[PDB]
Amino acid sequence: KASKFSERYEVEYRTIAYNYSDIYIQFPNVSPSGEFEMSLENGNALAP
Amino acid sequence: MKTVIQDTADVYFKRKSDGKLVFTAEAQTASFSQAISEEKLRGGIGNKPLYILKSEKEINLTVKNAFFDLEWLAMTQGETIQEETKVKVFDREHGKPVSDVTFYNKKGLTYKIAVSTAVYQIEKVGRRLAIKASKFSERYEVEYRTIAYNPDVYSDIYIQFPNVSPSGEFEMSLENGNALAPEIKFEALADTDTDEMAVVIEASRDE
Amino acid sequence: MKTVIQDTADVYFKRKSDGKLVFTAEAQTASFSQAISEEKLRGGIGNKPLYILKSEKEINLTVKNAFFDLEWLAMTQGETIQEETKVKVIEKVGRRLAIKASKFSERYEVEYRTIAYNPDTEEVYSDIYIQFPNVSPSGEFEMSLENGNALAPEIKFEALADTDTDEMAVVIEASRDE
Amino acid sequence: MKTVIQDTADVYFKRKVFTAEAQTASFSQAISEEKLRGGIGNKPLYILKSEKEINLTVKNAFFDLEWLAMTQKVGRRLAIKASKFSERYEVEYRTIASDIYIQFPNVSPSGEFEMSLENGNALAPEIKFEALADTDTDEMAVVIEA
Amino acid sequence: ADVYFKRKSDGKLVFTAEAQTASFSQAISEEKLRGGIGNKPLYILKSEKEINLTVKNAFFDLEWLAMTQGETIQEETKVKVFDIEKVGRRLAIKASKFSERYEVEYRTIDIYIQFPNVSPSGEFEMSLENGNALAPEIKFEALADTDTDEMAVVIEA
Amino acid sequence: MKTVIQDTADVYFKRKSDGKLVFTAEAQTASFSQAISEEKLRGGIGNKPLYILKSEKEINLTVKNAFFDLEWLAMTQGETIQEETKVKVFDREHGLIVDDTNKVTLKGKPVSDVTFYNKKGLTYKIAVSTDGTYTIPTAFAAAKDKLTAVYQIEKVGRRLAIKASKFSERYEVEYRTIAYNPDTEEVYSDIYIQFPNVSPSGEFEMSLENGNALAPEIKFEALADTDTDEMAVVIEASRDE
Amino acid sequence: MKTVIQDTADVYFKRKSDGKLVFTAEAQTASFSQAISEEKLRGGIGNKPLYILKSEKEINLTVKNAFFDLEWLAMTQGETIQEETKVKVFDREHGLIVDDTNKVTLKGKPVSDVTFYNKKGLTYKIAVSTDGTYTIPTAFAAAKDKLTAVYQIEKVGRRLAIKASKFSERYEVEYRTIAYNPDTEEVYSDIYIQFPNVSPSGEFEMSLENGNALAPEIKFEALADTDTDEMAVVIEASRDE
Amino acid sequence: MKTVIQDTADVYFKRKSDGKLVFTAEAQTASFSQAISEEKLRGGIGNKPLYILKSEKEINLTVKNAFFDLEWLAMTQGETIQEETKVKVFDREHGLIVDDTNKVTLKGKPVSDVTFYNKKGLTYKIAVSTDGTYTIPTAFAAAKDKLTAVYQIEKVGRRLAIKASKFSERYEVEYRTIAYNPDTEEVYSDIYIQFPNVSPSGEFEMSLENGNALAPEIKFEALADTDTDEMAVVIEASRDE
Amino acid sequence: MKTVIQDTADVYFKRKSDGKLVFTAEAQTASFSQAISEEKLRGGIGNKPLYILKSEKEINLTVKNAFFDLEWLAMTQGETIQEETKVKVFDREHGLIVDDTNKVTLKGKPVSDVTFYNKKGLTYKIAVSTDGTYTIPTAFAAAKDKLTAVYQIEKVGRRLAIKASKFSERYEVEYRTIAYNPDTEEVYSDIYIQFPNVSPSGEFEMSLENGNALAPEIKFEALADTDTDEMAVVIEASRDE
Amino acid sequence: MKTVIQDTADVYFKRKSDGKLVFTAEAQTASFSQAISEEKLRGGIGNKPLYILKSEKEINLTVKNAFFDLEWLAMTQGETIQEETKVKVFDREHGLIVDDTNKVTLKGKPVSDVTFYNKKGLTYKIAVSTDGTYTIPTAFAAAKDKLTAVYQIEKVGRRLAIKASKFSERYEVEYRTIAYNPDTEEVYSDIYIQFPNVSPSGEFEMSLENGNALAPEIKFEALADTDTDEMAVVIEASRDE
Repeated sequence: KASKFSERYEVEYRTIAYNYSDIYIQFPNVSPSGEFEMSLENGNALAP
Repeated sequence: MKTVIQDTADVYFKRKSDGKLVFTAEAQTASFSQAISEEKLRGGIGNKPLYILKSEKEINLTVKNAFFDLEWLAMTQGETIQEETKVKVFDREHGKPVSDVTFYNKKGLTYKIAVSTAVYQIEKVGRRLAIKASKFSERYEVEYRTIAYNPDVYSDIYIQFPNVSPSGEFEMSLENGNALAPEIKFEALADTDTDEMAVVIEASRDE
Repeated sequence: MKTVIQDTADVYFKRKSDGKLVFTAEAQTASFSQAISEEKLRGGIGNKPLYILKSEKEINLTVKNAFFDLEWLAMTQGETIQEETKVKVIEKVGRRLAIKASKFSERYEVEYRTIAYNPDTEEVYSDIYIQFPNVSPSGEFEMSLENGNALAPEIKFEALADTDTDEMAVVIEASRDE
Repeated sequence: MKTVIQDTADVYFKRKVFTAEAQTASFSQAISEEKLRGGIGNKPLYILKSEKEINLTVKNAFFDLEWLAMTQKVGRRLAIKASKFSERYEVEYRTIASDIYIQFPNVSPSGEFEMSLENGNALAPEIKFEALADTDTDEMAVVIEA
Repeated sequence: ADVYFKRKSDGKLVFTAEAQTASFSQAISEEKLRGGIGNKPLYILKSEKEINLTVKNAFFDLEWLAMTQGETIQEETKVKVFDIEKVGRRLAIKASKFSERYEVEYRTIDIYIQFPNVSPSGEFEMSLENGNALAPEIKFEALADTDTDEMAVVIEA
Repeated sequence: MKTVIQDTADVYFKRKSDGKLVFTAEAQTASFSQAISEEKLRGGIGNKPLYILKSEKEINLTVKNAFFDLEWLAMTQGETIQEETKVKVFDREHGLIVDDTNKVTLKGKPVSDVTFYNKKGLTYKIAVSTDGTYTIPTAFAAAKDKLTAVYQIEKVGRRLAIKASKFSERYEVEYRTIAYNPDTEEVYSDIYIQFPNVSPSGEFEMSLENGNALAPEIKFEALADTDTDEMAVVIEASRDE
Repeated sequence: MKTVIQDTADVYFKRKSDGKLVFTAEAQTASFSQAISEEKLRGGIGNKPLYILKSEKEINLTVKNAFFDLEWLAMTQGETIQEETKVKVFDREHGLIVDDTNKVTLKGKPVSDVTFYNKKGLTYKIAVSTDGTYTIPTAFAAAKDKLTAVYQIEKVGRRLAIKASKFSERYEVEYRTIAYNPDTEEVYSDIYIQFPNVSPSGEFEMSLENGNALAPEIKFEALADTDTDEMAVVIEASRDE
Repeated sequence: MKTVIQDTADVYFKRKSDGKLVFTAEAQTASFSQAISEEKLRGGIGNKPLYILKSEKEINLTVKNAFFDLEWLAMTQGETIQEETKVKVFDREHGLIVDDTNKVTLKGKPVSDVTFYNKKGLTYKIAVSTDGTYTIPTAFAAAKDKLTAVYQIEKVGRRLAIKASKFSERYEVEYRTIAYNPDTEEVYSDIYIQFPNVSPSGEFEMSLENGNALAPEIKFEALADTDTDEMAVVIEASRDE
Repeated sequence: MKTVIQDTADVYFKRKSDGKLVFTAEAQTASFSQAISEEKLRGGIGNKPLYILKSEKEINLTVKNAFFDLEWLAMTQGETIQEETKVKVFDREHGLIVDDTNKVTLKGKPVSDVTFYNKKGLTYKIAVSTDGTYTIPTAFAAAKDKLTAVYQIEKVGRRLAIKASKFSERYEVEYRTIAYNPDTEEVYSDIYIQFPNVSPSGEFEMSLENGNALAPEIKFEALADTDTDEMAVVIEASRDE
Repeated sequence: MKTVIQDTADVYFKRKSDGKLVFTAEAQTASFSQAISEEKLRGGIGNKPLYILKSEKEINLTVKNAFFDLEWLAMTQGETIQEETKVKVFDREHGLIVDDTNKVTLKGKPVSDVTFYNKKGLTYKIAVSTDGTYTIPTAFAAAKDKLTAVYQIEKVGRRLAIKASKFSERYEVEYRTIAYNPDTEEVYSDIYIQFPNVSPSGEFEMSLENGNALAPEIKFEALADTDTDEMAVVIEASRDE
């Protein structure tokens, strides 16, 4: 559908110690931007 | 659950003016580029507030074929092929008067020959297409087809593009048989019935 | 018929004023592109569309050569060519040229050559020749000479329909070599 | 006619200097244009005349004080304070191929230069200075061959 | 090269480490004027003449990246962890208090580049995947000292 | 309530002498302007105004449509449309080749005269020939020379004659537009503007240029109603019906 | 120290007839201008200016909001707003199919004649029928054809009338804008501009075609105050008091 | 029938004196405007019944073409364009070097006094001598210095001037454009706009600015025909004949 | 000597009565103009005589600024600045207490707080409501809508008044700009403009748009000197001497 | 023959007083406009327009150059220019530091007065001294404070003044532009336009704006010559000839 959306989301990623205490990355309110690209290939893996 | 696609997508083009469904596709790659355009009205006072306005979405497609045929240029601007029509040609000789034969006087200068390396004309008639600056569009329909192999086949996906409007962007390089891979450009608009431009359909082999 | 065709091209240049047929040899790479313009009327209730108003059809020419030739920059800017001229280099005498603020005051013709085979038997099939109407110079030349790398001169061009036959391009699939 | 290069272009400077060996030398030209709108579409072409922009990209085999200062403990006294680009000069080229000589009358030394301080690689990226037309002969660039 | 920073507001010697790449690419924001006879070009002008600095390192420090954003380091702070609570060092992100001024000097092997009155910038970029390889990059802006009106000098020892 | 509009104005035209309701089209752009003028009387010391006034009001109406209609053009003046009638219009011929017999063949129907123009701008005139072939002196052009011709061709079609002597009748104009709420993003109301007893005024201008439409305009003069003494009415509706 | 202002001013009008302090809305622009009129006096040889009787110092007002409101036009012309007024307005119906019996049904409630148009164009006025089904002439169109209906229906809403009389109400305009200190980056002062004894003149103008900068324009005129003789006044208000 | 048009229009001019139907040109922009005036009779307690009266309808013509034509200049100043005349025109000689003897020569052939401008900038007047070379004082400029010289040279070309003599003769103008079908887009009907009597009017504005064409503008004024008493004629017809 | 200028020029102001040197500042625009008028046709066979009257030659000044200065508008309208003067202003508040109590307790200043507002389309007018920290205003229920409030605030600061007080101050204006040699890219000369015996005008136009700079604008007129009969002087010199 | 131009012509001026020639330099934009008066003849039954009558042509001039100097600034004000004259100009001094002895040293040559401004904005007036040491008041400034000074200085240069009475002289104007071939784009011809017996008019306007040149424009007025009844001639060349 064309737009017709106002739903919010939350994201949370993480990494590890390349400085005992890993960098846990919390995120506040995240609004989708509407940029989804999934290109087909001719012998490569499909990643959304 | 889990699918991976590593094969080209087959397409079928049907003309919505005479019922001509053509181009059973054996392609090599496909394109799906899309974009969205929006506008916003500014506020006042201090830190300007926000007011929403109209927004639009755009979809762009490009089909690359293994083979090359004159129809790939004909369908961009709908014009009948002038098959068995007279042509005007002149090519080197490393038809004398029908070619306006020119002389080569070596070095870098030369002069003309009275019409009674040179240039001669072939006469094979054959197919001919003359491009004119008077053409708008021809109604078509686009439906994709891609089989998803299960990393465990898992599904067969067909992408339909109803209400597609032609938009021609063409570049050519045609000299000898190495690789051409013709490129096409095609635009779509919203449907008048269901207001849809593209759909993704998953399936299964156990049905 | 259905075949793949792409290689180096042979392109002539025909001047309208005099019988000039320069560049009767091979070129490094010759190709051209086509892009049509968009247009929309819009209006009425809200911003609904009413008409399309089809628009122009542009053609751009790309030509490259494996080497540098004096005539290419002689015809990108149509300046008069002089010989046996004393100039400061010490002093040397020879072919002289210069670029002024008003030049390329000429029109030319463009033709293409092709020798292609069938995609299965790999024997010559036809010579699809591309003919062009009167073309106008578009001088955007880029050169890069550092140390024995390459020359690859580049010349742009512009063209459109002719006065009476009003054709902006000619494509012909003929010369069946059988 | 048939030409080939197996050398490196040489650049000469004469203040209105630099008789040495360079590393890279290139330049580009671009002219803007607008399309005249004719009756019923566009039949009358009339490619309009506009600016003939010429830009230079020159870099020597090494980085020195004066080559960088061209754009604008005591030790060597060089610094940048304000507009100091103007220094009347002349550019002459030398490229045997018949030897190809290129000159740019009425140079206006300018510059928007880049640099980098890395863990290696090279130095002195390039010099990008501009030129203008002459008052008398209205010449901006000349190509000389012999 | 080796870079070290000093604060004019308070006496401290920090940032003393080995960097990977450094650049102070500038911008002139030039505009080209017109002398009209066949619209010939004449007397291009420049307006800004402003310099932007770049510096990067292959390590991450809690004190690092705290100059681009305005917030002090908080330690022994109670935070929520989703798998509980954890007590220790922490950092927040804000968009105010752009008032600190630093000093920039690069140890190049000897060319000394003195950069007085450098203004901090909040622009930073990263390119990392899962599992490490952060390598932060720091961007800085330079301003004239306004005493002798020097924003960029080049000195060789 | 503070409301924002987002659309054009619908135009309805009605003529007072009959019950016709032509031009129910959606139009493209509508606008109207109002100005106030008055005069006062002077007096004695200081040239202070005497505060005796003569005030009058007038309102101008402007509309714009993206389309063209013949009756829309005829709306301005007090004249009717004339149906299919024989008329005379000019025509041109291009790409004419003269044979070795200094003659040219014509594929048209000249009624008055045929004149030939050459590449050098020379002009030649000759009467219409029954057989369609014309004699050209060799001085004007030699054999195998390109030529062009211009003549007049009779045509049949509906006719309009703009007159500077006839003007009458009275009209009434109504407006319609949608109003958008700034919070719920929905049409809260709709606004109509009425101009009873509006006199048509002749100020017509259309531009025929290369590209883009013509957008013809018509101006109007509004007079107060003889009964209610009104020229305009502004009514705000609501979605409570 | 000095300051620079980039923000607009909150606009207030208070009626002078009664204690009506209203229009507490935010606009998108505001301005006022001051000009003088010179008459001079011819002198002679060419040094004409000798003595000038300069007078009539006047100040104009301008303000344009980013919202439309039926309340923000009554100051232009002295009148009230009539609510729940039964008014007749036009309407258009589309997609009206005709059966084989050449009849068309209507879902609306017409109060006058109904005009039907065929594919190309034709006027068919018919008196209102209570059944809602109207016969269609054979010459009008054939069966299985789409038609359109236009007629008039009553409506209820807030109606306001405009005349040329009763222009006596006076107002008081007060501005409010914030001043930014040039070298500390916070607010410094609040600037208020007041125009006592301002007379609203009528220069109404609007162009309703889309949502592109509606800007309802209201123009005012300042006049002499009785007991103070001060046309305008500006106030500097620092934030430290 | 209801259509949408956009195009240019070929415009023809035919002098009333002779049969000069020349200028079958392809212009760039053409337009015409019409306006009317009212001389109504209003008053106070008497004279109120105004008895509506119509007069003063004028036709204006605007023709814009993207090309330049000398006979278009001859169009509105009625005057025969004499060819092969002798006219002296100014010219500048640039890049002159001075020898040690301080005697410079000129490539051109001056007919008036020669003026040399140096780097500093001074004005010097000298006579014309048959030797082809001229001296220069040392104080004016030192040896081996560049000089600029300016002088007039007699040249041959066509001549036309503007005198204190107005226009001449009336002309026949006519427009010709096309119409596009709404849903089956194609050239539907040619539109012919005729004028029975028009007169030239002198209003010229050419800004010969580099990078753009001068785009000449010519304004015509129409008038009533003695027999038919017509302002303009509008022709439209489809292509089924 | 030939040169080009591309930048601004500082403005120097001095008073004739006393010796202040106010406004040694900079701006973005500072222009001055000469006005010439008259000239007649005086025809006869359409010929043109001398076409002059040779009088007037007025000089007008126009100076803007990049900052807002109270002394600047005080200077163009010479008056007295009232330091530490009480004034009245309006204010608003948005949200203090839940409205399901019919109890509102406004805070900050209680002087002349009246005329509350409804939240959709009405006027929640409390009429007079002045009371000591009142917490019981009833009016209408309006349970839980927004609240809304309008205040009147007394504050102190600078005060300026505008009136016809017959300004008669005389001034001196000096300019200073930098030239540029079109050959060596250096400032060749410094140009100064002298405007002795200049008086201020009464033109004051400014606007408060959404986002911009104020750029205040006042005009000055230069009168001929009583001794030298000069009003505009151009002086420039190079920095080589 | 059929051609257009897209280039700005060059300008040449000749003083008609005795022999002088002026402004042989390139310009950026040139223009000229031709206009005539308009009347109309009326009569007959029905007030039909029976004839068109208009005369008294007048032609204006316009030229724009991308360069500025006083030599052509004296074009509108024809007078001699005096060189090397003693004038008084202002000076701005910054970076003044006061020692611990509460005294400030001066660098410069003041002529009339020295004024001090503190950092906060307050202004101090002190008498002009010879040594350059000034005892600043303690309240105005203390030890180790940044000060600034402004004082008039003397300079020698070329000055130009505007007299109260006006003065103008007849001049000659010449244009020079080249035409382009219709199809092969060669320079077909050159175009020159001569305006004998013309005089300038005073409407100068220089905008001292930032970021770009002011591009001075000079306004001239054409006049009919009394010798052979002509005042505007345009000449085209022939590159073949």
